[PDB]
Amino acid sequence: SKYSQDVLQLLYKNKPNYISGQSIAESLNISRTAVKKVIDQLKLEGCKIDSVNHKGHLLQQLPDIWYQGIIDQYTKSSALFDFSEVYDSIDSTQLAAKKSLVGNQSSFFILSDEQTKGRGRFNRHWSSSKGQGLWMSVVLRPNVAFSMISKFNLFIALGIRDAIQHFSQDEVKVKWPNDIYIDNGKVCGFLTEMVANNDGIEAIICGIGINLTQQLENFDESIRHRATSIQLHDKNKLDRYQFLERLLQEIEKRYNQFLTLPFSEIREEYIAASNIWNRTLLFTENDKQFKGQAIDLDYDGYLIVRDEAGESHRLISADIDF
Amino acid sequence: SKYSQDVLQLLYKNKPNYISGQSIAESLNISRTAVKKVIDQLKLEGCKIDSVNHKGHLLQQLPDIWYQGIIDQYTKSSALFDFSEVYDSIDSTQLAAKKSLVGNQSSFFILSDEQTKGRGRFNRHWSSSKGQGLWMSVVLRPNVAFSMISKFNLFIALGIRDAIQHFSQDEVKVKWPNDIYIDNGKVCGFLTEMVANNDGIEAIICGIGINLTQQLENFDESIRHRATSIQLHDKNKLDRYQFLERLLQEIEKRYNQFLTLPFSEIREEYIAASNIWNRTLLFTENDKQFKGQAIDLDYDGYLIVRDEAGESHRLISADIDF
Ligand SMILES: CC1(C)O[C@@H]2[C@H](O1)[C@@H](Cn1cc(CCCCC[C@@H]3SC[C@@H]4NC(=O)N[C@@H]43)nn1)O[C@H]2n1cnc2c(N)ncnc21
Ligand SMILES: CC1(C)O[C@@H]2[C@H](O1)[C@@H](Cn1cc(CCCCC[C@@H]3SC[C@@H]4NC(=O)N[C@@H]43)nn1)O[C@H]2n1cnc2c(N)ncnc21
Repeated sequence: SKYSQDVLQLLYKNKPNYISGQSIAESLNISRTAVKKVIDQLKLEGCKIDSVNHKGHLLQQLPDIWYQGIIDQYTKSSALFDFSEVYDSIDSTQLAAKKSLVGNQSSFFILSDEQTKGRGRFNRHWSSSKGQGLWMSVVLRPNVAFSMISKFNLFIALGIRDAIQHFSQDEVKVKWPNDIYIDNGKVCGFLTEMVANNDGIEAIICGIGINLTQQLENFDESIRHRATSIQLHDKNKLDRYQFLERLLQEIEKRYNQFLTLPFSEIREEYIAASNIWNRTLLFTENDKQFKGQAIDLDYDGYLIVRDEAGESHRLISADIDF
Repeated sequence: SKYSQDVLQLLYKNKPNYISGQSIAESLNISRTAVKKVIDQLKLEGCKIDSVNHKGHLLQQLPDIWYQGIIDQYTKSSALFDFSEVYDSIDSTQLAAKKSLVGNQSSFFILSDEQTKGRGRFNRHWSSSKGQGLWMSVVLRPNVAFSMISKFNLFIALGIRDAIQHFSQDEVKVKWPNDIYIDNGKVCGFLTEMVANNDGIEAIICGIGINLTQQLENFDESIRHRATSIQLHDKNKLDRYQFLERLLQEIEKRYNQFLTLPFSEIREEYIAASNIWNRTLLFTENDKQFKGQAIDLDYDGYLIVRDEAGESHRLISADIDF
């Protein structure tokens, strides 16, 4: 109902204590019996709320659905982010962010449980299953020249990798410049875009898709052999909210480093986290394709590639298959 | 009415011949007497339409108002532009374009007779009086790296300058990298922004404001001594549509050169059109300000400045006062 979110928010705010129907009823100035029905509704949706006579209700576990009410709590207590928008289903969080950023200087993120028209790089299809991953776009407002986009994209990589890492028992790796892998599985794709002019960046929009809970069974058959979810490498249930909390924390951390450090400072780390070394890489550039090795990431984020013909290239970007 | 535009369009399409009320009435399948009223309306709005018994109506001269109906004709017959949007008044054509470009690959422009929140560079106020200038934003779709924005901005300068030139008896000059002057008067401001990522440009949005018909009397008093309209340097009435036609033609011309030439090819021309030479220039950069001379524009669009302290700078952009 009109108050589902408000109740949820109250439940979350009051953890680890119980609050009474009465008490919520007074908060929202609605009837006790309306609260009982809104709670029955949340339980039905898959909220695990323990209800005890006299004591009240304790939110124990949220389902794999994003609730604005709860996310409102993450923006309230955050320094970086002014607000968020949360959807059950949308064409793409990236389109939404590009639209919402116009005309303001807010920093915000957009979450949606599903995307019907999720796109990655080169307008390639990104699979966004209802309930199974974090499909998000982050808009930030770094006061910097437009050529700093590349640098943004390297720092953020490590933010995302650290967040996924905390939750997988297996080894998590960055595939420069835009993917996160767990062994052979792509567990995350991200894409950093900007609105900018000669004088600087108007906004960074970083779209980030991370598979949380798919079983291989759930991945379209063409991608199954190279995809993975965070769940498939975690012994415990993966809690999307718990993960979202770590992710925002690392995004913020790397954003501050982005703002205050040159790339050289994280280069080694980025290196030791990358999974593109000692192996043949396939490169696409328009029509052409060629094989190559990654020799090094220079102090400026460019990949140094020695191609199959023996020639060296220094690239700011590429699409690499393995 | 519902059909104002349709009638206007028909009037325009049929020039230099007359068409009858009857004939329009059949085109739109509406009544003759409705046509007579829609025509009376257009006349009232300031359309100069000659009406002769038996013969019909001839559109002779449009007022200083943009009509979608007529602009629809400019996009129909154009190779570059998929559509346009036309408004009487809007916050900013630039905000509108940034919003309309999301989710498609259309090329289009937006015209509005007035802007209530017109912005230039650094979010500085741009004065957009109803009826007095061309306030436009152009969205194009060049398939190129994001660093090519600067180059875009130089080519387009010359497009705009050539279009204004054709109409002023006086000498029209580019003030690198974003202004067009007639002697001491800023006659146009433009601003080239982009949506882009590491892989390239998603869209160029070029906002372009050109003063057409202000008398000095009409300019807010702070800018009066350094502003000007195209009218104030044209012996003939300045026809906004006639000008819009030249402007689109030159935008297209320079866009094709942008796509196919390096900067070196237009450099000399850009040079001989620039008005920043042999004079002291004031530069702002964040907090700092300093004086300097423009020595040269290198083959890559960067300004070579020797500052007042004798030091050389190579800049991709700057804000210069005189
Ligand atoms: C043949 C292969 C290897 O299989 C596909 C495809 O090639 C490749 C195409 N591509 C371009 C990019 C760049 C990163 C995109 C970020 C998406 C986020 S979601 C929130 C935000 N909203 C939005 O619209 N976009 C962002 N990544 N992938 O990915 C694989 N692929 C597609 N879906 C998935 C998936 N769910 N999991 C793993 N791999 C996938
Ligand atoms: C003190 C001084 C010198 O007086 C002001 C101010 O400093 C300076 C501030 N600025 C930043 C930029 C960059 C170019 C802007 C392009 C506008 C187009 S309109 C269609 C599109 N929609 C949109 O929102 N923007 C674009 N130019 N000027 O301009 C002067 N100024 C303001 N208005 C005018 C004017 N009408 N005519 C001449 N000078 C003006």
